[PDB]
Amino acid sequence: MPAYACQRPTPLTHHNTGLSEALEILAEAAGFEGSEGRLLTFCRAASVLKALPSPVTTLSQLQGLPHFGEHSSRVVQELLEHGVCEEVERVRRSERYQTMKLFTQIFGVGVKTADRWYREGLRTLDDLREQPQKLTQQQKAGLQHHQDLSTPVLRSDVDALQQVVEEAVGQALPGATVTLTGGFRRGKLQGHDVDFLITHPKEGQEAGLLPRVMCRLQDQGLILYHQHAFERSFCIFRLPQPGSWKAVRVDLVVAPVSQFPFALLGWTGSKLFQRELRRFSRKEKGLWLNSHGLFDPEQKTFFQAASEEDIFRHLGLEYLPPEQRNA
DNA sequence: CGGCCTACG
DNA sequence: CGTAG
DNA sequence: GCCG
Ligand SMILES: [Mg+2]
Ligand SMILES: [Mg+2]
Ligand code: NA
Repeated sequence: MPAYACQRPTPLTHHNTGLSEALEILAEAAGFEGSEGRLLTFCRAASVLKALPSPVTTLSQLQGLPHFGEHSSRVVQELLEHGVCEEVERVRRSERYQTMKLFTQIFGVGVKTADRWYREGLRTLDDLREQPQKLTQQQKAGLQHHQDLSTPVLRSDVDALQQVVEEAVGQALPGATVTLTGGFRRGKLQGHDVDFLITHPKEGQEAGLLPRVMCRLQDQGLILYHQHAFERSFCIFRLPQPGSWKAVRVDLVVAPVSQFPFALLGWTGSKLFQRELRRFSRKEKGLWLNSHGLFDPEQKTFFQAASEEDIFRHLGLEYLPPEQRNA
């Protein structure tokens, strides 16, 4: 078992679902308390279990696995012995965890805002609605649409959304392309948001594209909310349903074709996979990775990539297709 | 012990 | 501060 | 919380 998630395939479904989930509760809880280090360790330990070829049945099978120390091993031990881990259940039950989870789910509310509200005594969505002067316009939209946004989107819905985006993009810039990214590109059959990456084969033609796309989608009556030069747009779209519609979170991202492989890689995730990949790049290879490029700080040069395959090769990693990036 | 991804709106 | 993966 |  290699130490970094980007060094091993991680499929979407696996053989340690219950164990990985429990560890992820503790990771999430650590994030709500601002302990990013503990969040990372619990996420990494959970991800290691996702990468295993069969179920963990005995505590000895954790020996030599990276990211399993005293704490994570105890959680697994308790689950193997009793079917439940008391620490995990205490977190699940807790008013702090439940409220921080509820508040951070809201589009426009992060951990810092949620925590402040929690400290002020606020506990429910209706608590927030009663004091609307305290809310940003983004948070107001997040709160209005919370119920719809809490329901996952199906792949058939995504395909319908992609067609409407493609029509707008085609008018905004003929020849521009739209690529589905995020969890759906990793093979997810449903998910809580839809991500699209837009480019054009002629370098430079994409400049100024996103406002033109947004204006056109707005004119079509499809945009329930958006933030407004820019290159990422975090939207709430109107998605058709039988006899009605629902609100769906859609992200639109533009990249020049020279950067497309990097943007595709970054936006395809998973979140942990990409953090791990960037950590690997810098710490093991001395190269700096982001969604625009890969920089050698010694030679002061950027690696030209024509594909995700190029990027894995330049980092000395075996290629993983998107459906094995579910770290 | 230091480090934990790296951006844009 | 929020957002993204 | 764990790695190196
Ligand atoms: Mg997504
Ligand atoms: Mg998204
Ligand atoms: Na949020």
